[PDB]
Amino acid sequence: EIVMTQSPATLSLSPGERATLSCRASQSVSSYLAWYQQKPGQAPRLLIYDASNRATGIPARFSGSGSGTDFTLTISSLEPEDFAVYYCQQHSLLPRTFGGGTKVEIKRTVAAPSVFIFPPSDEQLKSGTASVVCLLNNFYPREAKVQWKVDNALQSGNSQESVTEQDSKDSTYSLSSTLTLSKADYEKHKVYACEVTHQGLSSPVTKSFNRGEC
Amino acid sequence: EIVMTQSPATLSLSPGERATLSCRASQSVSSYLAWYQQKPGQAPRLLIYDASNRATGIPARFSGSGSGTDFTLTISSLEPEDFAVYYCQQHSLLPRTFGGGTKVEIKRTVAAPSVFIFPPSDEQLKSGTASVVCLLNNFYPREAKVQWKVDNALQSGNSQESVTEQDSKDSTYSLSSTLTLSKADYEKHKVYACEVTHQGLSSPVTKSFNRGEC
Repeated sequence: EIVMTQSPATLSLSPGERATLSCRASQSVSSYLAWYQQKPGQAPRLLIYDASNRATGIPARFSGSGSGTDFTLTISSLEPEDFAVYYCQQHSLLPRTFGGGTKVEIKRTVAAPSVFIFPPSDEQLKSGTASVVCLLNNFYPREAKVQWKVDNALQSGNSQESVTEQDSKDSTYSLSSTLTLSKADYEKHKVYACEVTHQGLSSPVTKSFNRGEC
Repeated sequence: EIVMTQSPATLSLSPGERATLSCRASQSVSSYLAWYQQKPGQAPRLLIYDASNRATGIPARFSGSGSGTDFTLTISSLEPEDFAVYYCQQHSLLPRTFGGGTKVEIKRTVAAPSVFIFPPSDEQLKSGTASVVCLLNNFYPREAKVQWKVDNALQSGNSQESVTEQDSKDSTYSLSSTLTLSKADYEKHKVYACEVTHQGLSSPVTKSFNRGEC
């Protein structure tokens, strides 16, 4: 059970020069591991098969080194179709541990989320529930906060968030914490504010409404 | 202190024939009392000075009889300018008791109030109070009810009503119970219904809204 530690946790790079990646082993694998291309929603694909040697139709730019503890994966000529979660994985020891995950993002600039809270529908009040949805939209990076305020009461646990993938078009993100409440706790209050703290935001943006306003 | 009891309390007559009125004494006044024409918002005017004899410019139609306990006042040729509160008043005994009041209305037909509840303003919520105003409008007669419902709670005492005079034009009426509440008791509820029961109404009409709807 040799722990494989990938030294870049994630990476963001606007498409360009060498974007070399790293994975370390807990022991001496000695050039007996492989590199992988798990694309989002896809089957993984072999990049490097034994610490180098550029497996079977890999285009021009995906060398790597190692031998035998801390291994490298050189993304030299970035080619932005290659934005995928990458994986070192030892093989010549059982059981066969994978790496951690090497989500390669894009580094445009830090942008502000266009924050949009949404009341639950009256159809949801016909369902006897209430889910307040606070948008974040068209921003960078994912490093955000949502602090729900229920007549200005800092609440969580009733709220499930939702992270879009990074867009191919504008490299942005979109969040939605979903403050799912009962209808009874919904009727107890009106001021439903959503304190959103993001780096592109200068302030913790509190997007609010009143129960029955919109 | 001879009690003067006017036998018609009020009267309603679409303009026409003899509209004779009555007042009774507790003792024998013996033709020593007078008839009066307190118009709305006006000074009273003498109609008959001693049980008959048609005082000093009274037009053609305002005779009366008596002598000496139960006296009459004949409005024979109605002339609808004469719609005023009328008064017997003894004089030849001290103290000089008046009658009860003889509001002469018009008898068009029984009509239904056009009922319109009104939320308090948010400016009233800026004042820290709340007064819910439920209209009645363009009806006949004044015999109406208002039953306030605060998330359907039959309330009163927080409500002051307001009776228009009978119109010269369409002989109608208009009411407004004013459910004056605190802002705190206002915020406790939404369903602000106004059960209006009138004769022109076939049903007890409950005009409602929700706090924050309109």
